[PDB]
Parts: sequence; C-alpha cells; structure tokens
Amino acid sequence: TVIKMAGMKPEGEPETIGMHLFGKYLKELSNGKYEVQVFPNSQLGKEDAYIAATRKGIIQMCATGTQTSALHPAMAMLETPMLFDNLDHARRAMEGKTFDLINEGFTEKSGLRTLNAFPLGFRHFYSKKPMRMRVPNIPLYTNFAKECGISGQPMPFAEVPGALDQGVIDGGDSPLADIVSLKMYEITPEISLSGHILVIHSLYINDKFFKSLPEQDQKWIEEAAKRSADDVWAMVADGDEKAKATILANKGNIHEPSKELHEHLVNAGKRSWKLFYDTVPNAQAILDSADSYR
Ligand SMILES: O=P(O)(O)OC[C@H](O)CO
Repeated sequence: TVIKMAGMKPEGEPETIGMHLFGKYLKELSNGKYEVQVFPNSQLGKEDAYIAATRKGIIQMCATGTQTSALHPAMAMLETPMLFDNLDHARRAMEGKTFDLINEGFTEKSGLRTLNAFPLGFRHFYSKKPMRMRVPNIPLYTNFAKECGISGQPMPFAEVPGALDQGVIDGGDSPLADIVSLKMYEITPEISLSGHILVIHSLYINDKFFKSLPEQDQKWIEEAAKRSADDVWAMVADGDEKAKATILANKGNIHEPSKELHEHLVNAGKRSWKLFYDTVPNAQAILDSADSYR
C-alpha cells in the first residue's frame, strides 16, 4: 500500500527529515506492507494545495504547521509567541495536555488527524542590516508583525528564495534550519536572535483513510509518527548550535537585540495573544496548560 506525503521544506530540514524517518519506521513496523513516498519542498504544491489534497484523500498524508489554523483557529496556538521558555518546555506541552486541548475538535472540522508535534526551531531575524520583512501568510504571523511595528510582506515559504534574490525585501525571521538551508546569510547576513516563536509542525493523515485501516495498522502509523517526532525533538538543539557557528564562520553576523528592543518584542508578543482570545474559545485553558509545564 502506497502512502503519499507532501511537505513544504527542503531536504536536510527537520520537517523533511521527520517525513523520511516516519516512512522508514512505518515500513519497519508494518513489515514492508506500507511504503511511503515523500514529496518535500512543495513538490506537490504549496501548503494550501497539498492540505486540500490531503483533506480530499487525493494524497494520504502531509507535513505542515499552523497553516492549518485556517481550518481550526486553536491550531495557531501551537506557535503562541513568547509561550515556551525552551524546547524542553515546549516538548512537555506538546506531548501533554496543551496539544490535546488545541487538537480537540480539529479532525471534525478538517477531515485530518494530527499524528504528532515536533519543532523546526525558534525563529530569529535575518536582514541586510542589523524595512520590508517577509512574513508567512498566516494570521498569527501578519498580526504579530504589526504588533512589532514591522511592515510585513506575506508570502509562502516556497517564494522566499526568489524574494531574497529579487532584492526588494530586506529580511524576515525563520528558524535557523531554514536560514542555513536557503543560505539566507549570503544575502541577508545579519541575524538577530529573538526566538519570539517556536515553529511546530505535524504529520497529518487523511482521517477517512486512517480509520479505514486495521486497528493494528493504525498503531504502526501512530508509533512511526511518535518515533519520528521524538527523533526531531532530539536533533534541533544540536543543529541550531552548528547553524550559529556556520553563520559566524561565513561572513554572517549574530546580534543581540538591545534591552529596549527585546522589551518591544516581548510586549508585542503578549499583545498578539488578543488574536487568540478573540478567535479561540478555550484560549485561556490552552495557555494555562502550557504554563503548567513550565
Ligand atoms: O515556514 P514558514 O517560514 O513559512 O513559517 C510558517 C510556519 O511553517 C508555520 O508553522
């Protein structure tokens, strides 16, 4: 049985590594019965298209992030700005009650089942000088850019390399995995560490397709998703260290916001939670659960 999975990231990036590991593990556990074909880097379209294709069952699985907030506002809270103190905090929440609260009701709305949660990494600024900034076209990001006084230029990730090459935008903010993967520092060499948001993605599965399988097969899929997520949680920290080094080796600079700007981002981050209180019925409970794991 072939499972087609689409994603949005290049090879060597944690989402994509995750996808392959899931594939490797699932073949293992199911004894060669299931094979997974991985289509990363928007090969089967960008997020809106491949999410829709997965909802329809045209493909069985997809890897993405808070893009699915379009279908279920609470999903945005997977990337609540300023919510987690570090990766370990976020992992406790994401393997615990916080994820459960966020995911309640999602499948009913979407036709998708969220199988795991794993990080791509904290977002840091990249720019030509230490401003037309790229932002993802997702509400939580356009809102947050505003609160930061940033002039946001919404565009899908797939368009980022051309946008950089084209030379009108001055920067953006991304996980280090993405900054290094796209060699952003060659064009926008100045990175400022902020970590205002931790990017969290998931492997999603067409729910109809999933529930059509034997309870045993469902278990192997679930175990493969868990193992794969566990691997990614364990590799991002080490990778960000090497990424930071790499930037500093290759004419890149790393900066430290100033007290004054750090404060400006935190407040911006806290203000941006109105978006969730406005849009997510159980926002306070979700926030409370995350705080319980601190
Ligand atoms: O990946 P980006 O840079 O488009 O940011 C959007 C995140 O993937 C949302 O989870």
